Amino acid sequence: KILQLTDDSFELNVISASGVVLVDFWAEWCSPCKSISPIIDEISIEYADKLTVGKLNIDQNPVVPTKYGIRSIPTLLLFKSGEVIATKVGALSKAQLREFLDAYLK
Repeated sequence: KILQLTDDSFELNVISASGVVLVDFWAEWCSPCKSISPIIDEISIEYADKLTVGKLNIDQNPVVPTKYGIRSIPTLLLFKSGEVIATKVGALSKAQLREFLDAYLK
């Protein structure tokens, strides 16, 4: 239930979207990125009715990370409509991700 984003598809699927979208900026060489990957998937199924989860590999797609000034990974950007409403940099537990989303959805 995860949306694999690219530089070419990002504006179509995140900016132009009216709903809420969680974007996970990640890379294979980043071990914290891999550590939260099963958590992101669980959240995608868990919060499926509430938002859309998407991942963007910054090695393959550097332009969107550059445009938003992403310094480290993993960085989680919470979009509502086309704008960013909240940010979380660094690895996090499932409990912390739950609390983060609930704060802006529930």
